[PDB]
Amino acid sequence: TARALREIIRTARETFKLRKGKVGEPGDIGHYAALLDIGKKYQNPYLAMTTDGVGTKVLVAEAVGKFDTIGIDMIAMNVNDLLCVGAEPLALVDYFAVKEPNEEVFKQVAKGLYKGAEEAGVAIVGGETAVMPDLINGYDLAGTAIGIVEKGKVITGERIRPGDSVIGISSSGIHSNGLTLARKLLIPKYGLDYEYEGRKLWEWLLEPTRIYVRPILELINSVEVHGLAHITGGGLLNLKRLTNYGFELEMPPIEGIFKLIHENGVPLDEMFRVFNMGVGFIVVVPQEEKEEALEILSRHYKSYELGNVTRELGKIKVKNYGITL
Amino acid sequence: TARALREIIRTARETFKLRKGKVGEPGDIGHYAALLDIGKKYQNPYLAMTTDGVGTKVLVAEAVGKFDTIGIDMIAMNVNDLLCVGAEPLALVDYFAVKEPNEEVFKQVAKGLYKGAEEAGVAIVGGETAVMPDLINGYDLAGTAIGIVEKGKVITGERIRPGDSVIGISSSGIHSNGLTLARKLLIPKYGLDYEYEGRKLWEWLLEPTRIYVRPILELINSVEVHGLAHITGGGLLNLKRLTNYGFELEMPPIEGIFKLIHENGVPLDEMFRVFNMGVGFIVVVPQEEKEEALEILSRHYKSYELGNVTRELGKIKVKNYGITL
Repeated sequence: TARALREIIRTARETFKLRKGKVGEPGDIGHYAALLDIGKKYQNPYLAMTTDGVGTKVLVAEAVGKFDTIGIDMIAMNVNDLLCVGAEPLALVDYFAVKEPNEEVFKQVAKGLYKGAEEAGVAIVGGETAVMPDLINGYDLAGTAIGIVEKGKVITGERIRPGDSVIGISSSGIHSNGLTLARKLLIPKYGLDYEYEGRKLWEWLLEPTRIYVRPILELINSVEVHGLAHITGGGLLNLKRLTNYGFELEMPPIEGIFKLIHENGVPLDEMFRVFNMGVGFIVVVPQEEKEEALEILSRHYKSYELGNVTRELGKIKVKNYGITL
Repeated sequence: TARALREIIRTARETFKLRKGKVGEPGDIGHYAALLDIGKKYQNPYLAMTTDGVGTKVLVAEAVGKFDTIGIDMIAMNVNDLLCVGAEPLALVDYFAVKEPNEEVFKQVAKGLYKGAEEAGVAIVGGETAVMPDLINGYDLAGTAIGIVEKGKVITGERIRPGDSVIGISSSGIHSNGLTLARKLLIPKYGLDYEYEGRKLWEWLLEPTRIYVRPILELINSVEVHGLAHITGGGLLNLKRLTNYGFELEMPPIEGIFKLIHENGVPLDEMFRVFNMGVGFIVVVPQEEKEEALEILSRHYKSYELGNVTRELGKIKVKNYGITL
């Protein structure tokens, strides 16, 4: 157990230098709890806290025997959520509930934790490993991330108004939602090795979740932002968390694993409420800032002018697919 | 799933008044992340973060169908850990991984979460519920607690010196560690209804973990404290996390569930490395403060003068049981 944990512990320590000299630097003293130096850079700060797991994507990792990217998924889900209040991610703790202390599994998990932490700019400051074979049939990974945002700079969605521009940033793929549906629909029929548009089914299902920290932090530092939505459970329904105004959108072509799922009988109205459908993060900006917002985001990832916020209330119209959510 | 989650969300919203006006008050704005007001009460603050779970105690809860105390266990484990750096607990998020969105189970879990939050003085500000029947055989409950400690007031263990007094605070019972051993040893032999000293075996195994926030916060604000150890996994071995110095201890009588376990053949040296054996929390203070520390702690719970820190580096001698760990 401790021997398996050594790989995670040593990797976590290597991420401390990501917050060296910055807000959130780990104190690295004492025991039982991690310490983060809040500092005085932020005059009147709010602390932002999120909690997110990977989901049954970890069952795909276990099936194929490739565990070196689920740490990226866990970190991505948490830090991408933190962005949605306008916070800069600082640090993360992991909850790792496992059926056995398999040292090879833990070593691989640590590799992805390090890569995800590097990309998100966060230190992994502690966590808990619970070996519970009676309770866990596999390797469950979740976490809690902490960020910081100035009072007065919190982005809630309250400033969203009709006419605002809606911009989508491409996902890397399926990310970490809808895997239960995808696993049940596709794996018995096709097999994990099935080749679809140049990639095996398991590669489509295990593609690591994209991390949006760098584009979004650059965006909020450069333009006024009215809303930020990480596209997770519920798909486009997450936009309704930001505002009661409506949306009229043109969504990107249905491609990759989403096309295969649709071709296996899942209707589009359901797909847009389950899968990210190619858009992993959506920003809402005053229409005056649309061009500059799209240019900042496009420097990092393929991004899309999706549409507008509408005076019509509550509805999400995906116009090029004839769908209303 | 939304029906079942409503039970916990409603209860968590009711805990917000526990931090109303105090440091750590939650903000009623935003989504995706919880927001905590750090305030001006602290001049140079460290943010303290812990992650801890209930363990397979939740399998006893599921066996008997009584879930309204495992939330106390989860909150207690986290806030008791936070105390060990000298931090005042502020807020908590829960990670709830379940085999199904059972509304009666969630309703019961919420009751214990509320009771634990009230006893610990923390707000429950968010969390994740993950419905994953292929991965979770039961209802797994864990969480992360956040607290605050002034930079100069961190209790590190660095100040522990030979001659320091070692004081134990009684546990409420088995707490949340050693349940795998207790379940495997006792349940098939005796049955959950087996009556021992007036309590059924499941009542012994499910007894909620004690919360030490009140005595420890009073202690640190009154006397010089050199070390604080919540007795969790590893039992007395947790004392070795605080210092390289040794310990000479007299442990309390073996009673209750620990006596039944001992009489079923578990050796005492193993027992002191697995179970809390009646001592849930240990403090280390200068010898001159021993009587004051005992008086403060004894206002709240039965407490023990256990012994002294020794120059015998790295050893824990339990001399009244002839044991060295």
